Amino acid sequence: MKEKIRKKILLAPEEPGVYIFKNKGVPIYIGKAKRLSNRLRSFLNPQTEKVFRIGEEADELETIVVMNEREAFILEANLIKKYRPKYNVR
Ligand SMILES: [Mn+2]
Ligand SMILES: [Mn+2]
Ligand SMILES: [Mn+2]
Ligand SMILES: [Mn+2]
Ligand SMILES: [Mn+2]
Repeated sequence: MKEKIRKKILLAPEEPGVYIFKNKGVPIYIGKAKRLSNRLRSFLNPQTEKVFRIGEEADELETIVVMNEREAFILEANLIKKYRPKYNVR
């Protein structure tokens, strides 16, 4: 994993949000979290081959802090429909 992505993961807040891994400007995986810190730190010790691939292929990580868990649910669904990222199921 790129050093800049590891740093961004370790700085993420204990707040609800949506996250987007990208390569060359294109989303490759979109997810949501009750706490961005907890879900993003799980990418550091990969429990599945899919989690390993997402963290190695990415050259960028974007995070979006939201108002609450209801906003996280609908924003994540809308962005998956818009971008159809390679590692999200269809
Ligand atoms: Mn590494
Ligand atoms: Mn999801
Ligand atoms: Mn496996
Ligand atoms: Mn980055
Ligand atoms: Mn960007």
